[PDB]
Amino acid sequence: AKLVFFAEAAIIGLMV
Amino acid sequence: AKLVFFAEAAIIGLMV
Amino acid sequence: AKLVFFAEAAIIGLMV
Amino acid sequence: AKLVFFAEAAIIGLMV
Amino acid sequence: AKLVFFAEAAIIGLMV
Amino acid sequence: AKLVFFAEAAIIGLMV
Repeated sequence: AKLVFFAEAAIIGLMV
Repeated sequence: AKLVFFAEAAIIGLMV
Repeated sequence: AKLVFFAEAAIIGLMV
Repeated sequence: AKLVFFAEAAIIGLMV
Repeated sequence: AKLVFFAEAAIIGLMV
Repeated sequence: AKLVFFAEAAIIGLMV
């Protein structure tokens, strides 16, 4: 899957 | 701060 | 270069 | 925000 | 799991 | 080499 990163603090990597 | 990473999928980076 | 990430687990970041 | 990573060493993650 | 990152170029994140 | 990440914004990954 592709990994998409967000900064929300924490970093969240979510997948496709 | 340092980022500590975990995978559970979601990747989560938490700050120290 | 840009880093493109995938998860297969191993996370793999490839350079563009 | 979304996070974009670059490599040129050291990695840099920039927020969008 | 903990995620451990390596630069080998590519970035490889390996898990515990 | 191992990669360590820091956050202070922007993320920096430094090689060991």
